[PDB]
Amino acid sequence: SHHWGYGKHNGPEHWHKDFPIAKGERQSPVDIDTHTAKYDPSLKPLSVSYDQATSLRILNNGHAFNVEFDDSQDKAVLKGGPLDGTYRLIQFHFHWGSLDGQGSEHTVDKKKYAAELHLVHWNTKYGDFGKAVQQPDGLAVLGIFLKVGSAKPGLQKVVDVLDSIKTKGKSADFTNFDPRGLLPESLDYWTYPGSLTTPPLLECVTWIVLKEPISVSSEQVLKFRKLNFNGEGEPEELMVDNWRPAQPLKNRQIKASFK
Ligand SMILES: NS(=O)(=O)c1ccc(C(=O)N2CCNC[C@H]2Cc2ccccc2)cc1
Ligand SMILES: [Zn+2]
Repeated sequence: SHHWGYGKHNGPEHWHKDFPIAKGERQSPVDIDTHTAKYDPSLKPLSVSYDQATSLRILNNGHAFNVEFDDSQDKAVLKGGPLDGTYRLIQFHFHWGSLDGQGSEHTVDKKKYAAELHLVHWNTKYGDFGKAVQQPDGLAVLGIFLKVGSAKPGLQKVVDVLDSIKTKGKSADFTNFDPRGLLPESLDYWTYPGSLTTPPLLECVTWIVLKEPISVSSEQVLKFRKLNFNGEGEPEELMVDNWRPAQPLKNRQIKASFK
């Protein structure tokens, strides 16, 4: 069953055949032209409240790995910035490259980073994640670039469990992980209305992309690249280059929180 992925035969240039919204008016990711983005002095500071976050599990889903959270209560929430109301953290995942020069989905003045972290949150006025993805303001995804340099100490607990979820469908218990250890110092951001960056490509996301990248070590990102897209006992296909390239901005303005 020829399903979507990141290969020559099923990659992003093919997705529009099953998911015609792939060619829609508010697709993600996009290039962030830093000179064209306008400072919006009316944006509020972001509020990232992750002190009571409850991580549960880590899953290799065949496209990335997800660190999943208990989102049955307001434990880890994103508020403020461009957002109206309360968005609950459900999971985070990454997109990364085969080489340090590529891997991010968003670009900054056409610069590709080695990877991009997505902290996915849903608007609690819609009651569940599945209902939120049907709404134009359903999700808020906090995007953080990764560059290769110094290790990120707060990432290592993730890196060290990846050996236990090498292949598609594998999960492992992943309790007491603190996603505050993945944040940069500054919460300066760009924001624009967009989409999921994988099928079904629904146009339900407020994107909030932090200016300041986090640094990870070469050894940390090499461990991402040992994961597999394939199931156990299938021919090995390394989980690399699981990123969608930049899509046309169309009738959108990227707003900056900062001068
Ligand atoms: N890269 S992204 O943050 O836009 C993002 C976030 C979540 C999802 C997601 O998990 N989806 C999309 C919404 N329906 C459920 C599920 C389906 C899915 C499962 C695994 C991989 C990709 C998509 C996909 C992309
Ligand atoms: Zn993502």
